Amino acid sequence: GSDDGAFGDIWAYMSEALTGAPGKIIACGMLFSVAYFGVVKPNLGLALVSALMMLVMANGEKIISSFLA
Amino acid sequence: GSDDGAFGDIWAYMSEALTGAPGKIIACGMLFSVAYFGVVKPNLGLALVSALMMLVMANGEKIISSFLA
Amino acid sequence: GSDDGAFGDIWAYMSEALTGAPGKIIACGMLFSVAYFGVVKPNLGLALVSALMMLVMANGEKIISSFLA
Amino acid sequence: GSDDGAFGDIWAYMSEALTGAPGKIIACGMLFSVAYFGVVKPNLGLALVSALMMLVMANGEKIISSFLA
Amino acid sequence: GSDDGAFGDIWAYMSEALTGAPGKIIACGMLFSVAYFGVVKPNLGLALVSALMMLVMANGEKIISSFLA
Amino acid sequence: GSDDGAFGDIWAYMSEALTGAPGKIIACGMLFSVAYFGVVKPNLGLALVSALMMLVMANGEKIISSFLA
Amino acid sequence: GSDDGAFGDIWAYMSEALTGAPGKIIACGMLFSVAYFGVVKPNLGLALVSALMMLVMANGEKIISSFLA
Amino acid sequence: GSDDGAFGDIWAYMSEALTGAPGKIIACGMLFSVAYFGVVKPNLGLALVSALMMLVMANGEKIISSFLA
Amino acid sequence: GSDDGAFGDIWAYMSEALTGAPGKIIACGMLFSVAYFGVVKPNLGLALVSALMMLVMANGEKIISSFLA
Amino acid sequence: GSDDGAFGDIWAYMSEALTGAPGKIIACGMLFSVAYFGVVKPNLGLALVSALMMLVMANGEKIISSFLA
Amino acid sequence: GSDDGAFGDIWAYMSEALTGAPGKIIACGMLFSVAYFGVVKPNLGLALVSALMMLVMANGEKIISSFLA
Amino acid sequence: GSDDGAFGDIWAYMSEALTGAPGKIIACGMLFSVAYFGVVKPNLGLALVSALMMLVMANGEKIISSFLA
Amino acid sequence: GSDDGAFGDIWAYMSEALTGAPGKIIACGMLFSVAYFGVVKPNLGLALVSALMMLVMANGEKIISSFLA
Amino acid sequence: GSDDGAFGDIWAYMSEALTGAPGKIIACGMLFSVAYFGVVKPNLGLALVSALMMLVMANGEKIISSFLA
Amino acid sequence: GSDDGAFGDIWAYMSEALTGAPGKIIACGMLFSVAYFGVVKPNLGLALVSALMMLVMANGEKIISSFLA
Amino acid sequence: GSDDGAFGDIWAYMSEALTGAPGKIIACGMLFSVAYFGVVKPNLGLALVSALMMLVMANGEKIISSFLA
Amino acid sequence: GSDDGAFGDIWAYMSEALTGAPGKIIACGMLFSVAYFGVVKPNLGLALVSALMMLVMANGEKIISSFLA
Amino acid sequence: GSDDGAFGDIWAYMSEALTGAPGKIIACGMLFSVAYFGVVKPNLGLALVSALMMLVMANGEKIISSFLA
Amino acid sequence: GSDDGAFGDIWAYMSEALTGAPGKIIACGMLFSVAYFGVVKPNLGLALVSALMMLVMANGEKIISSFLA
Amino acid sequence: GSDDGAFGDIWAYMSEALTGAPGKIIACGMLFSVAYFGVVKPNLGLALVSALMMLVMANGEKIISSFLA
Ligand SMILES: CCCCCCCCCCCCCCCC(=O)OC[C@H](COP(=O)(O)OC[C@@H](O)CO)OC(=O)CCCCCCCCCCCCCCC
Ligand SMILES: CCCCCCCCCCCCCCCC(=O)OC[C@H](COP(=O)(O)OC[C@@H](O)CO)OC(=O)CCCCCCCCCCCCCCC
Ligand SMILES: CCCCCCCCCCCCCCCC(=O)OC[C@H](COP(=O)(O)OC[C@@H](O)CO)OC(=O)CCCCCCCCCCCCCCC
Ligand SMILES: CCCCCCCCCCCCCCCC(=O)OC[C@H](COP(=O)(O)OC[C@@H](O)CO)OC(=O)CCCCCCCCCCCCCCC
Ligand SMILES: CCCCCCCCCCCCCCCC(=O)OC[C@H](COP(=O)(O)OC[C@@H](O)CO)OC(=O)CCCCCCCCCCCCCCC
Ligand SMILES: CCCCCCCCCCCCCCCC(=O)OC[C@H](COP(=O)(O)OC[C@@H](O)CO)OC(=O)CCCCCCCCCCCCCCC
Ligand SMILES: CCCCCCCCCCCCCCCC(=O)OC[C@H](COP(=O)(O)OC[C@@H](O)CO)OC(=O)CCCCCCCCCCCCCCC
Ligand SMILES: CCCCCCCCCCCCCCCC(=O)OC[C@H](COP(=O)(O)OC[C@@H](O)CO)OC(=O)CCCCCCCCCCCCCCC
Ligand SMILES: CCCCCCCCCCCCCCCC(=O)OC[C@H](COP(=O)(O)OC[C@@H](O)CO)OC(=O)CCCCCCCCCCCCCCC
Ligand SMILES: CCCCCCCCCCCCCCCC(=O)OC[C@H](COP(=O)(O)OC[C@@H](O)CO)OC(=O)CCCCCCCCCCCCCCC
Ligand SMILES: CCCCCCCCCCCCCCCC(=O)OC[C@H](COP(=O)(O)OC[C@@H](O)CO)OC(=O)CCCCCCCCCCCCCCC
Ligand SMILES: CCCCCCCCCCCCCCCC(=O)OC[C@H](COP(=O)(O)OC[C@@H](O)CO)OC(=O)CCCCCCCCCCCCCCC
Ligand SMILES: CCCCCCCCCCCCCCCC(=O)OC[C@H](COP(=O)(O)OC[C@@H](O)CO)OC(=O)CCCCCCCCCCCCCCC
Repeated sequence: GSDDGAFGDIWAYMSEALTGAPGKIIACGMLFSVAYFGVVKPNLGLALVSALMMLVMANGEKIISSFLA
Repeated sequence: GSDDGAFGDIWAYMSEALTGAPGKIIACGMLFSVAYFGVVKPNLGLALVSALMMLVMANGEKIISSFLA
Repeated sequence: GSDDGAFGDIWAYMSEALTGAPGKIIACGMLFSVAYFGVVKPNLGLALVSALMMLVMANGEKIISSFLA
Repeated sequence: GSDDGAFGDIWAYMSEALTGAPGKIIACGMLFSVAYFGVVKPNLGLALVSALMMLVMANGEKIISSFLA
Repeated sequence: GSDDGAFGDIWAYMSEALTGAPGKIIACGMLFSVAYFGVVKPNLGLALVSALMMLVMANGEKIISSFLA
Repeated sequence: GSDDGAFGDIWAYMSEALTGAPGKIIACGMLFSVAYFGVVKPNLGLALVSALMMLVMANGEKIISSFLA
Repeated sequence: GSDDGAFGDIWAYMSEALTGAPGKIIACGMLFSVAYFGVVKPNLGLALVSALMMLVMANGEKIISSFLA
Repeated sequence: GSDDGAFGDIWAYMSEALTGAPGKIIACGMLFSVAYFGVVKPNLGLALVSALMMLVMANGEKIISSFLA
Repeated sequence: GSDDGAFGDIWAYMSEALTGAPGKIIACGMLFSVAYFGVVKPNLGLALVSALMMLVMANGEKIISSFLA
Repeated sequence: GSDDGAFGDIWAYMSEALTGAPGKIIACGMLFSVAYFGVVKPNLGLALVSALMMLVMANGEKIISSFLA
Repeated sequence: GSDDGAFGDIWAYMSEALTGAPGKIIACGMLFSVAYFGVVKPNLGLALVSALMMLVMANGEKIISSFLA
Repeated sequence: GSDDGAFGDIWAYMSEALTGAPGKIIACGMLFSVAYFGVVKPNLGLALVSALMMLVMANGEKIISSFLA
Repeated sequence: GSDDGAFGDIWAYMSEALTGAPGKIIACGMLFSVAYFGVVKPNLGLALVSALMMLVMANGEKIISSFLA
Repeated sequence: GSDDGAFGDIWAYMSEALTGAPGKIIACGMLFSVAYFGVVKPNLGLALVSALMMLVMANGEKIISSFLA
Repeated sequence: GSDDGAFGDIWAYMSEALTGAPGKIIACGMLFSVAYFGVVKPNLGLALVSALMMLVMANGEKIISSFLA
Repeated sequence: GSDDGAFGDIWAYMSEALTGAPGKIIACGMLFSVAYFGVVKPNLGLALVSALMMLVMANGEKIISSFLA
Repeated sequence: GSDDGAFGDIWAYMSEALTGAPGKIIACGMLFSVAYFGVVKPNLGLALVSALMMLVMANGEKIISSFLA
Repeated sequence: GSDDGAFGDIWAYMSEALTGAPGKIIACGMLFSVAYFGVVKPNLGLALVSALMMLVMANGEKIISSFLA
Repeated sequence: GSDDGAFGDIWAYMSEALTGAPGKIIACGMLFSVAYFGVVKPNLGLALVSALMMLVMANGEKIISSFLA
Repeated sequence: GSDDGAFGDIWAYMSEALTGAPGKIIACGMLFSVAYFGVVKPNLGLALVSALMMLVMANGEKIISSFLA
């Protein structure tokens, strides 16, 4: 596909925000949820799953660009 | 079918935008939704389904052209 | 029925446009809707239903000609 | 009733046009409407109802002739 | 009443035309309207009502003769 | 009530058509709807309700004659 | 009130037709509507309401005579 | 009831299409839905219910003919 | 039933696609789901159920043809 | 069945991804889960079951192709 | 209240039909629903509730007469 | 207020009919609706609400007379 | 304002009829409507609103006299 | 109550069908469900409950007749 | 009860399929489940319970016929 | 509060029916539910809770009168 | 409380049925459940609890009458 | 605010009826609902919530007067 | 703005009635609605929202005067 | 209690089946379980407990009749 056009700026902002401030805010919310739900039932596997989801988010732009040429 | 005509330009723009900037914006929205809904209930299967839907989108033009000759 | 007459050209244009540029535009809109509504609730069954509807559209001329002789 | 008279030609043209070019144009419009309204809410039952209405149209001449002798 | 007189021929022509060519033309117009209005909102009940009205038309002469002796 | 009169033929045709060709067409439409809506949500209770409604239709003439003497 | 007079015959015909051929035709139309609208949404309560309305029609003459002495 | 009349052809086409091409298309859609919904939650009971509904469809003509004489 | 008609091509495409590319895609999705849900709770019985459902899909055309003659 | 068609590319990508990068990611997640759940309750049988599931995944394409011709 | 009047016959028919043929039909429908919904989830408590509702129906006339003098 | 006047007879008839034949007919319709809607979803609370509404109807004359002196 | 004059008698009759026979007839109609609409959807809140409206009607003369001196 | 009337035939058919072909079909569906749900979790108590429900169905006519005189 | 009627063929097919191919498929699924769940926890009592359930299935037709005359 | 007024009779009937026939019917339904749900899972604590709820019902009038003066 | 009224017959039937045929049926179901669940895990304490629950049922009328005066 | 005026009587009646006969009727309905919904699922917490709501109702006049001076 | 003028008296009356008798009547209606809708679904949050709305009403004059100088 | 009524036949069948064929089947299942569980851990006390439970079953009718008069 083409990264430019009328919607090039919107796509660019979304791609940078995936690993930018909004993505970091979502990751921090994930860490907060993992810590909070571990008060009654301590489960560190959710931390591993959250780290995997951050890894997926960091590669979201590459995945989208590879699927949508 | 015929790709040209009075509506040839509209169809061409839609076909390029399917894998272009609007399609990439929709894919980024999918990734954002997957990350956000994983804050409380981490589910990486939704990431696989989203990747499958991006794969479907990348082949949307071929599917439409094959069905509608 | 008879394919010719005073309205033969209008019917011919409609039949070609069913699988032509307007039909392809409608199919692309279907794919866009499937991708967009899958952002919050990923549902790939709607993709199958859309493909079935494109298959119905590709056979619309034959169906109309068979019903209306 | 009698198929001939001063209005025999008008009735003949209407009867042939029911399954002719105008009837086929209306059927194609039905298919276009079914495809278009299925973009947001895919509903293939409307396709079945449209096919039933084409079947009714194909038998319109027989029905009218049977009711009006 | 009496079927003959100065207006016997006019009444005779009207009675035959009720189920004749003009009545059949009106019935065909009813079928065309049912098909056309079903493009956007498919409603096969209007077909049943139209068939009932053709049935009423086929019995119009008997009804008029029974009411007006 | 009286089954004859100016409207005796219309009532007779309606009574025979209740269990005749139009009634059978409506019953077949009921079966088609039951089969179609069972694609996504299989529900065989609707088949029982449809059979009950066909049973009601088969007794419609008797019910109308008993209520309207 | 008085059942006779200049309009005695019209009132008599209306009273007999309430439970006669026209009333039976209206009841058959009610049954047809109940069957038809039950194709997509099977609802047998409408059958009960229709039977109640036929019961009201069968007692229409008595009600009118009691209210209008 | 009577299988013939003005609507004899429509009823005949509906009866053959119940077990014909449209009925087979609906059955194939049922199988596709059963396979698709079994991706996340494998449930082979829905296959049995679908087979029962195909069995009901195969006997739809007999049921309608028995109920509506 | 009859495999041909106005909807013969749609039924043919559906029957081939049941064991064709779309059916294989659904089967691959089943395998992916079995593998993914086995990360936390390894259950190889779901693999057996998925294989049984693929076996059912491979025989879907025969089942539909036997039920709907 | 046929490996080609409008959905040939999607099926091809799914088949390669079953033993490709996504399949390897799922297998690595299986190994991570086996290691993590063995911290408190060391169970090496889950490792054997995970290896069996990887063996099933490696043969998923052959199984799907054999079941769906 | 008074059981007679212009609406005495309608009320009488309704009161007898509460425990008559229509009431028995509704009770049989209740039993059919209890049996059908017990295929997947056998629940005999619904049978007890249905029997209680039949008991309420059998006393409906007395309740209505006591409340409405 | 005053119970007499030009509209004294109409008000008297309405007051007696509230607990008379029309009120009893409405109560019987309430019982029929409660029984019918309990076929699929047995709910005896609606019976209690209906009994409360009959109790309200039995006291309607007193309430109206107290509010409107 | 002044209660007397050329229109003093009309205003007096209207004021007495607000809580007199016509007002009571309207209140009875309100109760009948509440009972009737509660057959299918039992809603006793409408009874409370109707009682409030009767309370408003009982104070209509005082309100009108206070606003219009 | 009375077994005859306008709805006598419908009630008769329902009563015979309770223990007739439809009742036997529902019982066979119960047995099929008991066998199917016993594949993973063998529970023969559901067979006893199903037999009890068939016993209830066999006595449904007597129960309805006793409750509704 | 009566084995014939409009639903005689459906009941006949269900009765033969109880001990026919679908019943044998369910029994084979039972044996597969018994073998599979015995990999980790060998329990041959489940085999006895499965054999008892096959014995119940073989007598399902007799039980249903005895309960529902 | 005041026990009298336009709604004094309705409140009186409700207060007596709380410990009267309807309250006793609800208590008997509670006992029936306790007995029925104890067939599979015998739990006599529900009997104690039901007795406590009957005790609450017996004191409902006093509680309502104390709260609402 | 009062044992009579509009709901006196319903309460009477419920009270007799508590220790009558339905109560005995529930007790027999309790004994059947005790015997069945004792096949794998023989527990005669459940028999004692069931006997206690039958004793509670036999005194249900007295308990309800004492609590609800 | 001011308690008097054109609407002083309506407000006075509403304030007394909040803790008067209508308020007591609503409280009795609350108790009836608590008792009825406790037949299947005994929950005495709803009784506490209902008592709290009666306490709120008893203080409704004071709350309204304090908020609206 | 200016509080005086031709419409000064109307505005003054509206401002006093906001917290006067009509405002108190509306607040009492709010409390009645909260109590009534809590019969089936007890929800004390609606009481808090109603109290907040009374607080808003008490400050309506100040808000309007501040916005409209 | 009373052994007769609407549920007299169901209770009679249950009472005879307690010591009839179903009771004997349950007893045989008890003996089979005792024999099977004695393969690894021979325990003849379970045989004594099973015999005691058969003795309880043989007296179930007398116990139920004595408790429920
Ligand atoms: C150029 C490409 C080929 C055409 C593709 C599209 C064809 C249009 C059908 C899809 C639109 C569906 C959604 C519409 C959205 C919509 O709301 O439409 C509104 C518009 C008005 O229809 P009705 O009068 O049914 O509507 C009443 C209200 O709904 C008004 O909104 O519908 C139509 O005009 C479409 C039906 C025309 C179909 C009949 C055409 C054949 C008749 C003429 C034959 C020639 C006469 C020659 C005389 C010389
Ligand atoms: C030929 C086969 C036998 C007829 C089968 C079908 C009968 C039609 C009933 C089913 C249609 C239901 C769904 C309709 C769908 C629908 O929307 O219909 C619309 C149409 C208009 O009805 P309304 O005026 O109630 O509608 C107002 C709006 O709803 C307009 O849409 O309804 C009718 O005409 C049906 C009622 C006729 C029933 C009364 C017939 C008896 C009166 C005439 C007696 C003879 C007079 C003789 C004078 C000489
Ligand atoms: C191209 C490949 C071959 C097609 C493969 C897939 C076929 C689709 C079935 C699987 C989808 C299941 C999951 C869907 C997910 C889903 O939620 O679907 C929603 C959509 C709407 O169905 P309903 O109206 O039952 O849904 C009501 C609500 O559930 C809306 O969500 O379902 C369908 O359209 C599928 C049924 C079509 C099956 C009937 C088709 C035959 C009728 C047309 C025959 C031709 C008419 C010709 C007229 C000219
Ligand atoms: C790019 C890498 C290759 C893809 C790898 C992953 C494939 C996805 C399967 C694993 C996900 C399993 C766990 C999901 C977690 C999950 O909860 O999923 C939820 C989502 C919704 O499924 P249902 O509608 O069954 O769910 C209803 C509720 O459960 C909603 O949560 O499931 C799917 O969409 C997966 C099934 C798609 C499988 C069918 C795909 C083939 C149909 C489309 C064929 C093409 C149509 C073309 C039209 C033009
Ligand atoms: C950053 C370090 C490298 C990652 C290390 C850890 C990887 C995580 C595995 C260990 C966690 C095990 C204990 C978890 C504790 C736990 O309870 O987890 C719960 C969570 C939800 O899983 P299920 O849906 O099976 O759970 C249903 C219920 O159990 C919910 O609790 O499990 C997972 O998400 C782990 C499986 C992901 C494994 C599949 C990953 C590959 C799919 C995505 C591939 C990319 C898609 C790209 C799309 C663009
Ligand atoms: C032919 C064989 C004998 C019939 C056997 C089956 C009878 C049907 C009962 C079992 C279905 C249960 C599962 C349904 C599945 C289901 O969801 O049904 C939906 C359908 C609609 O019912 P509701 O309006 O309660 O439903 C509202 C929503 O739930 C819509 O889904 O239910 C009924 O129609 C069944 C109740 C009819 C029972 C009353 C019949 C007596 C009234 C008519 C008497 C004659 C009137 C004559 C007028 C002239
Ligand atoms: C004979 C038995 C005793 C009567 C029992 C029933 C009374 C009717 C109330 C229940 C019907 C409710 C459901 C209706 C269904 C319905 O849709 O009705 C429609 C009809 C029209 O009312 P609206 O003009 O409010 O309706 C506008 C649109 O909704 C049209 O549909 O409503 C009325 O006429 C009922 C109100 C009359 C109530 C006022 C009567 C007192 C005024 C006359 C006093 C005497 C004047 C004497 C002048 C000389
Ligand atoms: C072709 C082979 C012979 C059929 C074998 C299998 C029969 C099916 C029973 C086993 C499935 C059990 C596991 C299902 C898994 C499951 O979840 O099913 C879901 C589906 C929906 O049932 P419900 O409405 O009880 O479900 C509500 C929710 O649970 C939805 O999931 O259940 C049925 O349809 C089965 C009951 C049909 C049994 C009644 C059939 C007789 C009624 C029709 C008689 C003819 C009417 C003719 C009208 C013209
Ligand atoms: C290809 C090789 C041959 C197949 C070998 C394996 C067969 C599967 C049995 C072993 C799995 C046992 C462990 C499963 C692990 C497991 O948890 O399974 C879960 C899955 C769902 O079963 P239920 O609905 O009982 O489960 C409810 C919950 O337990 C969900 O987990 O069980 C089945 O689907 C197996 C039963 C199918 C057996 C009936 C098959 C016959 C019905 C279809 C006949 C054809 C219909 C045709 C319609 C056109
Ligand atoms: C004929 C023999 C004597 C009756 C014996 C059995 C009585 C029924 C109680 C046992 C069933 C328990 C297991 C049910 C299984 C079950 O799930 O039931 C479901 C059904 C619905 O109750 P809910 O609305 O609490 O349920 C909401 C959801 O749980 C729906 O499932 O429960 C009832 O109807 C039983 C409560 C009625 C008890 C109150 C009756 C008194 C009110 C009527 C008084 C007369 C009003 C007259 C108006 C004119
Ligand atoms: C005759 C025996 C004494 C009555 C005993 C039973 C009383 C009813 C309470 C128990 C039913 C609970 C389960 C219901 C099951 C149920 O779903 O009910 C549905 C029905 C509708 O209530 P809602 O509007 O809250 O429901 C909205 C949706 O839930 C609709 O389903 O609820 C009521 O009508 C009960 C509340 C009435 C309580 C307020 C009565 C006082 C207001 C009237 C005062 C007199 C006005 C006089 C004006 C002139
Ligand atoms: C008549 C003899 C004197 C009563 C003796 C027995 C008292 C009951 C306590 C023992 C039962 C324990 C085993 C139960 C077995 C059991 O499973 O119970 C289930 C039932 C439901 O409780 P939960 O909501 O905690 O249960 C949630 C799930 O566990 C449902 O099973 O528990 C209760 O209702 C008992 C608690 C009531 C205790 C609070 C009562 C005081 C509140 C009401 C005060 C009056 C309000 C008046 C409003 C107007
Ligand atoms: C009269 C004796 C003193 C009261 C004692 C009991 C107080 C109630 C608390 C215990 C019940 C706990 C178990 C309940 C069982 C239960 O399931 O309750 C259900 C009910 C609904 O609560 P939710 O909306 O959280 O529930 C949503 C779903 O769970 C519905 O079931 O809970 C409440 O209403 C209790 C919370 C009220 C607590 C807040 C009260 C303060 C707000 C009002 C302040 C005044 C407003 C004035 C406006 C003018």
